[PDB]
Amino acid sequence: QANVKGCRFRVSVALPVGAVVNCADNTGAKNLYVISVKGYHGRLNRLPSAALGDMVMCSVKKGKPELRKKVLNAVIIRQRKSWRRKDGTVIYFEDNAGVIVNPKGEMKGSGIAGPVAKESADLWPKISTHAPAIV
RNA sequence: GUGGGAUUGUGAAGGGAUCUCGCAGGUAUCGUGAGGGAAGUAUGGGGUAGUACGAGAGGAACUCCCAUGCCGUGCCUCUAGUUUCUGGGGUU
Ligand SMILES: [K+]
Ligand SMILES: [K+]
Ligand SMILES: [Mg+2]
Ligand code: NA
Repeated sequence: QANVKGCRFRVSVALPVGAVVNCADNTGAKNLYVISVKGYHGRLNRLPSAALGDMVMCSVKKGKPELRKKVLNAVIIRQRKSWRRKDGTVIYFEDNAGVIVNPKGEMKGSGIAGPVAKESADLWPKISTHAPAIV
Protein backbone atom coordinates (compact mmCIF):
# COMPACT_ATOMS: atom_id res chain seq x y z
CA GLN A 1 0.00 0.00 0.00
CA ALA A 2 2.65 2.48 -1.17
CA ASN A 3 4.56 3.35 -4.33
CA VAL A 4 4.17 0.32 -6.59
CA LYS A 5 6.44 1.08 -9.56
CA GLY A 6 9.51 -0.38 -7.83
CA CYS A 7 7.65 -3.40 -6.41
CA ARG A 8 6.12 -4.68 -9.66
CA PHE A 9 7.44 -6.06 -12.93
CA ARG A 10 6.75 -4.10 -16.09
CA VAL A 11 3.13 -4.40 -17.23
CA SER A 12 2.07 -3.10 -20.63
CA VAL A 13 0.29 0.23 -20.21
CA ALA A 14 -3.43 -0.05 -20.89
CA LEU A 15 -5.33 3.06 -19.76
CA PRO A 16 -4.09 6.55 -20.69
CA VAL A 17 -5.56 9.73 -19.21
CA GLY A 18 -9.21 9.98 -20.16
CA ALA A 19 -9.96 6.26 -20.19
CA VAL A 20 -13.23 5.21 -18.56
CA VAL A 21 -13.15 1.84 -16.80
CA ASN A 22 -15.73 -0.13 -14.87
CA CYS A 23 -15.98 0.18 -11.10
CA ALA A 24 -15.80 -3.32 -9.61
CA ASP A 25 -16.67 -2.54 -5.97
CA ASN A 26 -20.00 -1.80 -4.28
CA THR A 27 -19.39 1.83 -3.30
CA GLY A 28 -22.12 2.98 -5.68
CA ALA A 29 -20.01 4.16 -8.61
CA LYS A 30 -20.47 2.61 -12.04
CA ASN A 31 -17.38 3.78 -13.94
CA LEU A 32 -14.18 5.72 -13.27
CA TYR A 33 -12.59 8.42 -15.44
CA VAL A 34 -8.79 8.27 -15.26
CA ILE A 35 -7.33 11.70 -14.46
CA SER A 36 -3.71 10.71 -13.79
CA VAL A 37 -1.56 7.85 -12.52
CA LYS A 38 0.71 7.95 -9.48
CA GLY A 39 4.43 7.64 -10.09
CA TYR A 40 4.29 9.12 -13.59
CA HIS A 41 7.46 11.04 -14.37
CA GLY A 42 6.90 13.39 -17.26
CA ARG A 43 7.76 13.02 -20.91
CA LEU A 44 6.73 15.61 -23.48
CA ASN A 45 3.41 14.83 -25.22
CA ARG A 46 3.22 11.41 -23.56
CA LEU A 47 -0.07 10.75 -21.79
CA PRO A 48 0.17 9.22 -18.31
CA SER A 49 -0.92 5.61 -18.69
CA ALA A 50 -2.13 3.16 -16.05
CA ALA A 51 -1.75 -0.61 -15.80
CA LEU A 52 -2.56 -3.37 -13.33
CA GLY A 53 -1.84 -2.43 -9.72
CA ASP A 54 -1.38 1.28 -10.42
CA MET A 55 -3.05 3.86 -8.24
CA VAL A 56 -4.84 6.46 -10.34
CA MET A 57 -6.58 9.73 -9.64
CA CYS A 58 -10.10 9.52 -10.99
CA SER A 59 -13.58 10.98 -10.96
CA VAL A 60 -16.92 9.20 -11.15
CA LYS A 61 -18.95 10.02 -14.24
CA LYS A 62 -21.85 7.62 -13.59
CA GLY A 63 -23.09 6.49 -10.20
CA LYS A 64 -24.20 7.82 -6.86
CA PRO A 65 -24.32 11.65 -6.79
CA GLU A 66 -22.37 11.74 -3.51
CA LEU A 67 -19.42 10.17 -5.34
CA ARG A 68 -19.37 12.47 -8.38
CA LYS A 69 -17.78 15.87 -9.02
CA LYS A 70 -14.70 15.04 -6.93
CA VAL A 71 -11.23 13.57 -7.38
CA LEU A 72 -10.82 10.09 -5.90
CA ASN A 73 -8.17 7.38 -5.74
CA ALA A 74 -8.58 4.03 -7.48
CA VAL A 75 -6.50 0.93 -8.18
CA ILE A 76 -6.60 -0.94 -11.50
CA ILE A 77 -7.49 -4.61 -11.09
CA ARG A 78 -8.37 -5.68 -14.66
CA GLN A 79 -7.32 -4.55 -18.13
CA ARG A 80 -8.15 -5.52 -21.70
CA LYS A 81 -4.61 -4.83 -22.91
CA SER A 82 -2.60 -8.05 -22.79
CA TRP A 83 0.61 -8.18 -20.76
CA ARG A 84 3.39 -10.76 -20.58
CA ARG A 85 4.35 -12.45 -17.32
CA LYS A 86 7.91 -13.57 -16.60
CA ASP A 87 6.81 -17.18 -17.16
CA GLY A 88 6.11 -16.29 -20.80
CA THR A 89 2.31 -16.33 -20.63
CA VAL A 90 0.41 -13.52 -22.37
CA ILE A 91 -2.92 -12.86 -20.66
CA TYR A 92 -5.71 -10.29 -20.83
CA PHE A 93 -9.18 -9.65 -19.42
CA GLU A 94 -12.56 -9.11 -21.03
CA ASP A 95 -12.98 -5.64 -19.48
CA ASN A 96 -11.14 -2.87 -17.66
CA ALA A 97 -11.95 -2.54 -13.97
CA GLY A 98 -10.93 -0.38 -11.04
CA VAL A 99 -11.63 -0.20 -7.33
CA ILE A 100 -12.00 2.94 -5.20
CA VAL A 101 -9.42 3.24 -2.41
CA ASN A 102 -8.21 5.90 -0.01
CA PRO A 103 -4.71 7.39 -0.52
CA LYS A 104 -3.40 4.76 1.94
CA GLY A 105 -4.67 1.99 -0.36
CA GLU A 106 -7.47 0.89 1.97
CA MET A 107 -10.46 -0.29 -0.05
CA LYS A 108 -13.61 1.79 0.14
CA GLY A 109 -16.54 -0.58 -0.14
CA SER A 110 -16.63 -4.20 0.93
CA GLY A 111 -16.95 -6.43 -2.15
CA ILE A 112 -15.45 -6.87 -5.61
CA ALA A 113 -17.25 -8.19 -8.69
CA GLY A 114 -15.21 -10.26 -11.12
CA PRO A 115 -11.68 -11.63 -10.85
CA VAL A 116 -8.62 -9.66 -9.76
CA ALA A 117 -5.19 -9.77 -11.38
CA LYS A 118 -2.40 -11.29 -9.31
CA GLU A 119 -0.16 -8.28 -9.99
CA SER A 120 -2.75 -5.93 -8.49
CA ALA A 121 -3.49 -8.24 -5.55
CA ASP A 122 0.18 -8.56 -4.56
CA LEU A 123 0.56 -4.79 -4.16
CA TRP A 124 -2.72 -4.20 -2.26
CA PRO A 125 -3.46 -6.80 0.44
CA LYS A 126 -6.78 -5.16 1.37
CA ILE A 127 -7.98 -5.56 -2.23
CA SER A 128 -6.79 -9.17 -2.28
CA THR A 129 -9.00 -10.03 0.71
CA HIS A 130 -12.24 -9.16 -1.11
CA ALA A 131 -11.25 -10.68 -4.46
CA PRO A 132 -13.53 -13.57 -5.54
CA ALA A 133 -10.59 -15.03 -7.50
CA ILE A 134 -6.97 -14.09 -8.18
CA VAL A 135 -5.86 -14.05 -11.83
C1' G B 1 69.86 5.22 -73.60
C1' U B 2 65.36 2.85 -75.07
C1' G B 3 59.91 2.72 -76.52
C1' G B 4 55.75 5.53 -78.30
C1' G B 5 53.74 10.00 -80.64
C1' A B 6 53.83 14.71 -82.76
C1' U B 7 55.39 19.68 -85.25
C1' U B 8 52.23 25.81 -88.40
C1' G B 9 47.59 26.94 -91.99
C1' U B 10 48.23 26.77 -100.09
C1' G B 11 49.98 19.55 -103.07
C1' A B 12 52.94 14.28 -103.30
C1' A B 13 56.46 10.51 -101.88
C1' G B 14 60.93 10.23 -99.28
C1' G B 15 65.25 12.19 -95.53
C1' G B 16 66.99 15.05 -91.13
C1' A B 17 66.19 18.14 -86.98
C1' U B 18 63.40 19.65 -82.80
C1' C B 19 59.72 18.84 -79.13
C1' U B 20 56.18 15.83 -75.66
C1' C B 21 55.26 11.41 -73.11
C1' G B 22 56.38 6.05 -70.89
C1' C B 23 60.48 3.39 -68.95
C1' A B 24 58.09 0.00 -62.04
C1' G B 25 54.88 -0.87 -60.18
C1' G B 26 50.32 -3.87 -59.97
C1' U B 27 46.79 -6.91 -57.22
C1' A B 28 44.75 -9.29 -52.46
C1' U B 29 44.63 -9.76 -47.08
C1' C B 30 45.52 -8.93 -41.80
C1' G B 31 46.44 -4.81 -38.52
C1' U B 32 48.22 0.28 -36.27
C1' G B 33 45.27 4.57 -34.38
C1' A B 34 46.78 10.42 -34.77
C1' G B 35 42.54 13.25 -34.93
C1' G B 36 37.28 13.74 -34.50
C1' G B 37 32.63 11.94 -32.01
C1' A B 38 31.25 10.23 -27.58
C1' A B 39 26.09 8.49 -23.01
C1' G B 40 23.96 6.61 -19.77
C1' U B 41 20.87 9.28 -16.38
C1' A B 42 17.00 9.15 -12.38
C1' U B 43 13.19 7.16 -8.96
C1' G B 44 10.92 3.61 -5.79
C1' G B 45 10.72 -0.76 -2.71
C1' G B 46 13.17 -4.41 0.89
C1' G B 47 16.47 -4.01 4.86
C1' U B 48 18.76 -0.78 8.12
C1' A B 49 14.06 0.50 11.73
C1' G B 50 9.83 2.59 14.38
C1' U B 51 16.50 2.37 15.21
C1' A B 52 19.70 6.94 15.80
C1' C B 53 17.51 11.88 17.85
C1' G B 54 13.59 13.43 20.96
C1' A B 55 9.86 14.86 27.16
C1' G B 56 6.46 13.59 23.71
C1' A B 57 4.60 14.15 19.08
C1' G B 58 7.30 12.45 15.48
C1' G B 59 11.22 10.15 12.77
C1' A B 60 16.32 9.49 9.12
C1' A B 61 20.62 7.56 6.15
C1' C B 62 25.11 4.49 3.85
C1' U B 63 26.96 -1.15 2.53
C1' C B 64 23.80 -4.79 0.26
C1' C B 65 19.44 -6.74 -2.42
C1' C B 66 15.18 -6.21 -5.78
C1' A B 67 12.36 -3.46 -9.31
C1' U B 68 11.09 0.83 -12.20
C1' G B 69 10.99 5.98 -15.32
C1' C B 70 13.45 8.45 -19.24
C1' C B 71 17.21 7.93 -22.80
C1' G B 72 20.41 4.80 -26.05
C1' U B 73 21.93 0.49 -29.31
C1' G B 74 19.84 -3.60 -31.35
C1' C B 75 16.53 -8.00 -32.31
C1' C B 76 11.83 -10.90 -34.20
C1' U B 77 11.67 -16.74 -30.27
C1' C B 78 6.84 -15.30 -28.11
C1' U B 79 2.31 -11.71 -28.20
C1' A B 80 0.21 -7.87 -31.07
C1' G B 81 -0.20 -4.99 -36.01
C1' U B 82 0.26 -5.27 -41.26
C1' U B 83 -1.14 -9.22 -46.77
C1' U B 84 -0.70 -7.81 -54.05
C1' C B 85 2.14 -15.26 -50.98
C1' U B 86 -5.13 -11.36 -54.43
C1' G B 87 -2.36 -18.50 -50.21
C1' G B 88 -7.07 -21.22 -48.98
C1' G B 89 -11.98 -20.75 -48.30
C1' G B 90 -16.75 -18.22 -48.43
C1' U B 91 -20.15 -14.45 -50.68
C1' U B 92 -23.03 -10.29 -54.01
K1 LIG C 1 39.74 10.41 -28.25
K1 LIG D 1 34.70 16.21 -26.15
MG1 LIG E 1 2.12 18.44 -27.14
NA1 NA F 1 0.72 -12.37 -35.82
